[PDB]
Amino acid sequence: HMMLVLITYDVQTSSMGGTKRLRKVAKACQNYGQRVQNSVFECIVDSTQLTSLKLELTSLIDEEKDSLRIYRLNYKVEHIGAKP
Amino acid sequence: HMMLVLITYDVQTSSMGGTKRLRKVAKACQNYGQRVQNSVFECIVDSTQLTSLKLELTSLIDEEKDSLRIYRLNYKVEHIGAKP
Repeated sequence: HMMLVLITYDVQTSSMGGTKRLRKVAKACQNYGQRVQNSVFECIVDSTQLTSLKLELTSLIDEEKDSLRIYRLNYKVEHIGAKP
Repeated sequence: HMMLVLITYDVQTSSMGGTKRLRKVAKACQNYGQRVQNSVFECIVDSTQLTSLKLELTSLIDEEKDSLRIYRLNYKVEHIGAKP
């Protein structure tokens, strides 16, 4: 019952506050997984971990300016361009 | 044989060139699907369309500065925060 979960975080980093929110979101997601691009994370989590992480993420983002999408994927992925 | 495909584009928009590359990538992906966040796209494509789109995307990005990931998902997704 472990799941691959993809988290995509849309935040304006032109501001120092949006910069800090990304750093906080990255730190939260990296407890459960990997930062694969600047604001994209791949976490392998069970249901309890996903509930905990979603709750934490909800407290970290600006729900009026940012958005976060969570994709639930026993799971193909291609990478083109620079390695991060 | 239609597939849901998620495309995540990592580009520095602080520069006008990176700004333009995002606009070009968005226009390419929007021929096959939807811009769901600033640099995230959901496209429903067959194999031929995916080959064409991947080839086009390869010509549009800066392969030394940007990165693009392509996730192949008969396919759950949650959205938190602002609606784009």
